[PDB]
Amino acid sequence: GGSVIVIDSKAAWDAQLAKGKEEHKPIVVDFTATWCGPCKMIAPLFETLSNDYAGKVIFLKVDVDAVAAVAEAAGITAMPTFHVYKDGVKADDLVGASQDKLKALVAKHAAA
Repeated sequence: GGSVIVIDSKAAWDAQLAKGKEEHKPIVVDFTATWCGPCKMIAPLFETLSNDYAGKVIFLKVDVDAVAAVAEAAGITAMPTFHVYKDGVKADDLVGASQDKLKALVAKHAAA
């Protein structure tokens, strides 16, 4: 929902990472699963933040069931896991469903 872009393939993943690098905009990614309780608790905030920061931060969703190869390359072991990507590469991460920590992560990387 919101301004979150759902990733459906490795090809789409690569293309979004490439666009964030060209646009010089940070990317925040939610690695998630619909069987995971904490994922369901935090997804509304991820969506709201995607609206609030639309234009400053790009928001992607990777369902680990839908794109296991992208989940594997990201080294995920618990969910939700949030990654920040800048200039094509992982810059930061945050594991778990803390609302304050997710807000702080987006603000940190949106201030540039």
